[PDB]
Amino acid sequence: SLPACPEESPLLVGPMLIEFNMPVDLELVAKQNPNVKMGGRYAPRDCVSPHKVAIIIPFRNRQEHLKYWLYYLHPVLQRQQLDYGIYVINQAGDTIFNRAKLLNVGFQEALKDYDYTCFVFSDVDLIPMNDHNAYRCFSQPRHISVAMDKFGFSLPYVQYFGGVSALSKQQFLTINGFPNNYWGWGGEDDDIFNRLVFRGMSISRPNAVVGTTRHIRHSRDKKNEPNPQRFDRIAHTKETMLSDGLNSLTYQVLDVQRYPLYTQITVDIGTPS
Ligand SMILES: CC(=O)N[C@H]1[C@H](O[C@H]2[C@H](O)[C@H](O)[C@@H](O[C@@H]3[C@H](O)[C@H](O)O[C@H](CO)[C@H]3O)O[C@@H]2CO)O[C@H](CO)[C@@H](O)[C@@H]1O
Ligand SMILES: NCCCCCCOP(=O)(O)OP(=O)(O)OC[C@H]1O[C@@H](n2ccc(=O)[nH]c2=O)[C@H](O)[C@@H]1O
Ligand SMILES: [Mn+2]
Repeated sequence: SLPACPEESPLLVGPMLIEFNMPVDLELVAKQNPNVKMGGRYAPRDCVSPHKVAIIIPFRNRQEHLKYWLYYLHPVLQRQQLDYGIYVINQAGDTIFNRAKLLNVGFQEALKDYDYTCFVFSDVDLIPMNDHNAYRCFSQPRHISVAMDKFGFSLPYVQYFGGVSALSKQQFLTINGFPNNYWGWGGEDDDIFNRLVFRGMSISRPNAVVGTTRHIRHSRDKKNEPNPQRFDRIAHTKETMLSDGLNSLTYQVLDVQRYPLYTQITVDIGTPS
């Protein structure tokens, strides 16, 4: 009986003030967001959203950043009238980090909860400054964090696709998901850009003002050192994407926690093979 939500949300306020100098209390955030259900799930009560979005955050030892992320994003996602869920994919252990593999885990596991048809992949330390920057999918892969303060409010290079992006379920499946072998920092986002291009797609982006994004300044994490093989790997994406991705993925979930503001999947994704 509920009608469809309007194509563009009438609730948006646009430019917002973002700051990271204050403490955040998630119990309070939960109180400020009474309509967000257990596990960090929300859908509008007055209309049906065509956007069924699973937001996937690759993660390890970034609780402080995550608190700010939840504090700022939950209000924004609800104003965008999305039927969404938050998933923090926590890498078990203390061996070399694997951002893209965790993102694949997020895609596969979120699908076990609900019929999501859109996936937003977001680093934990990126906060949008304008709610007109849609956290949902488009006819083409969508690059969301286009004008980050750390890059001088512009793209670092025109083919940059890192930070925050959204791929529909079909777009993601079409590229066999993300690569599983980019251990350590760098290149996996360039590999993903290549995958999309090699499958006939092009990147969709909001304008630079609407796409303004803040990065929470932080120091280098241990166990995610720049991958020396990254330059060689992105040069062979066309060939490697055929057999490295969703169709070559295995992992072992160790724990699933449903917190009020998000679902945390702690997973063992192993080490290089
Ligand atoms: C493959 C890779 O590392 N991609 C990351 C991307 O890398 C940029 C880098 O930020 C900068 O734009 C430039 O850096 C040169 C590169 O490291 C080369 O090998 O050595 C010279 C020595 O002077 C560097 O200046 O080009 C890289 C390749 O496009 O940066 C983005 C944003 O941080 C990462 O998301 C991406 O993974
Ligand atoms: N001068 C200090 C510059 C710090 C350089 C470190 C590289 O920074 P960035 O390119 O922002 O990458 P990053 O934030 O370390 O990694 C991207 C994303 O991986 C996740 N991530 C990475 C490493 C880690 O230990 N834990 C974690 O959760 C997190 O969602 C993060 O936002
Ligand atoms: Mn960062």
